[PDB]
Amino acid sequence: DLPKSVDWRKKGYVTPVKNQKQCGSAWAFSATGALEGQMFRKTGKLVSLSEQNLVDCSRPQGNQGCNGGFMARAFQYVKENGGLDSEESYPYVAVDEICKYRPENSVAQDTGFTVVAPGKEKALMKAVATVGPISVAMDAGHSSFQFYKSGIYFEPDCSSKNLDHGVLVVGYGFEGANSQNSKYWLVKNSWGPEWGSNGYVKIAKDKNNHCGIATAASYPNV
Amino acid sequence: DLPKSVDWRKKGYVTPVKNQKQCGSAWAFSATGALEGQMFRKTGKLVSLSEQNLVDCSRPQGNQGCNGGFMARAFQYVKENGGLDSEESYPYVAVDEICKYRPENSVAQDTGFTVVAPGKEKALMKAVATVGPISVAMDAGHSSFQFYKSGIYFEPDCSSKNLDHGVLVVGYGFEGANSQNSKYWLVKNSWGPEWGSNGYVKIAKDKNNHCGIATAASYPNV
Ligand SMILES: [Cl-]
Ligand SMILES: [Cl-]
Repeated sequence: DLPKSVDWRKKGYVTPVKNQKQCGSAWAFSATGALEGQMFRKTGKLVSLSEQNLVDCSRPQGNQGCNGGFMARAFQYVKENGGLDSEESYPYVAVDEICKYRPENSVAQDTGFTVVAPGKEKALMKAVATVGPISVAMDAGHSSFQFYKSGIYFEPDCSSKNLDHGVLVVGYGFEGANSQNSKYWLVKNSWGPEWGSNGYVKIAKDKNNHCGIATAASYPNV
Repeated sequence: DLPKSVDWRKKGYVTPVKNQKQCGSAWAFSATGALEGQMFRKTGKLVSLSEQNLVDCSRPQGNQGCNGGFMARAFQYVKENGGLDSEESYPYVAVDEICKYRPENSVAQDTGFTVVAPGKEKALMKAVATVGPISVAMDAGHSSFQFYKSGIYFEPDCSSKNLDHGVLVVGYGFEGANSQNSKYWLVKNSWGPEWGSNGYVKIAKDKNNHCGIATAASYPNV
């Protein structure tokens, strides 16, 4: 069956933590983080991808740059657009700018995306175990999240339905010796390495889809 | 000529913070951290390596498993053995066990190791700026280290000669406005994320080889 724990950062699928700064673009960081892992699975090369390309160019697909967006609409843009530029060639400035997509600088493609069944944490565990990092949405609107530092995050006021922040599940695990209790999702944030635990947070797992991590998960098909 | 600050975590050289638990294997975590950084430099792939393989198998080279050892004897074993297994293939259980090395699971190799000039922090600063993370030993035998939480660690009773703990220097920097004062070494520990500053500590730099950080530094040759 599935592994008791998974951590794709230990296999080379994940880039160093980034910082979206004062721009509502976490959906773009979540999408590039999922496509970075799928392109690494496919080619063996880890290449940081451009959030700014997504902020500036995916309005036609329904995103609104620094005003918000959705990872599935980003993967739809990369498919429709035929590519996505590297972080190095199309740098992040955290403000809406003119679309400067350059095909010659493209280092990634996708044909669409796969959705995890909504609200199903075991479907998400299977996707994380067999595919690589997965884009998810969560309810991050709490000071307990803003000031998180360590341990398993559990917020009684969390919603599993009304979400406001895109993040990336890079694995799952458990504390202690028993693999079926005190479980958690390993989640990469885009608030810089200085936030949380080196930029990451353990979110309580199999506790009624806490903070909505399994409500709107998806990954690009490469 | 040398950079005023360096942080290899930003360039993809460093795996997540690990936890040796109740086993005197810090020398093994220091060694795998250095070899993870040199293999990434060589291949572009960051892959977690097996501390358990070093604990269980390097007795011939003079290591003593959970009862202590040396990063240099670890690099010697990888050279004599012709390989070192991935953590994924050879998981860590924090106890001394029978060697289970399998060459088919090897993901790393080295031809020996290089020693930094002893006691010379400027030689250590140069190796850190030009090679990547460096294995070092330090005097961690004070309660102030066990309870460290943030800031620049300075322990008046520290020794630079009698060292008892292997750690990994991943960079260096300074607090405040100018580069010449309040300098520190950026150190990755192996006591899990919950210890210290999310598993890391800043040790005073250019304060007379504080805690012995430059006394016994080295890195594998890949
Ligand atoms: Cl979405
Ligand atoms: Cl040593």
